Amino acid sequence: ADVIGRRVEVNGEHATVRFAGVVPPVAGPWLGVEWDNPERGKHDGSHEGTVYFKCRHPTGGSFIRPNKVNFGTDFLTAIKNR
Repeated sequence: ADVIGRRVEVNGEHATVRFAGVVPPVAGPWLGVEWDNPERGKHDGSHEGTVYFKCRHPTGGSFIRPNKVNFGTDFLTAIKNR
């Protein structure tokens, strides 16, 4: 529940999480995202009628597996790595 509202970076593009749960028909864990660029998206958020999360674009939202999402580091670690 606390994961909602956090920004992540996938494929170099920034996105925001809006739903964390099961997204049928494909079982398994899933984390909905909202790509800033709607050109990369595919749907508004719903799928097969089940409305999981809404967005401000008819084609700006997808689902990514947990391991395929990077939340990022903080300031000190970033400065150290740079």
